[PDB]
Amino acid sequence: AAECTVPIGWSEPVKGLCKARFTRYYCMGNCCKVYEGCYTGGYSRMGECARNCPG
Repeated sequence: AAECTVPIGWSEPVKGLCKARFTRYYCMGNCCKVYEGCYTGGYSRMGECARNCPG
């Protein structure tokens, strides 16, 4: 398993209570982590997150 672990001092995104499902990609220090639900913040695409997250 190579996945993206939320680092020390970082938080999970806070899910909204909206009735929409979005897919968002958050830079968790050094890797991008994907969340689906009423999430905002982060990036809309994997490529955008990857280009803005240490590699």
